[PDB]
Amino acid sequence: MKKYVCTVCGYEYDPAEGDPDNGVKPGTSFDDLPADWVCPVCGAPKSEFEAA
Ligand SMILES: [Fe+3]
Repeated sequence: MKKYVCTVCGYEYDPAEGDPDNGVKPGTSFDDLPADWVCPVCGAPKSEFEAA
């Protein structure tokens, strides 16, 4: 349930919440996001998130 933060915009990916409108149900770990997922607030890539 390790949260990750976007280092562009500060958005926090929270595995307990997922990202439904991008097809990520609640409970999905950050490491299991789809290869094409990007930060939903700013568009940044997953390579620019850090553990939070
Ligand atoms: Fe972002």
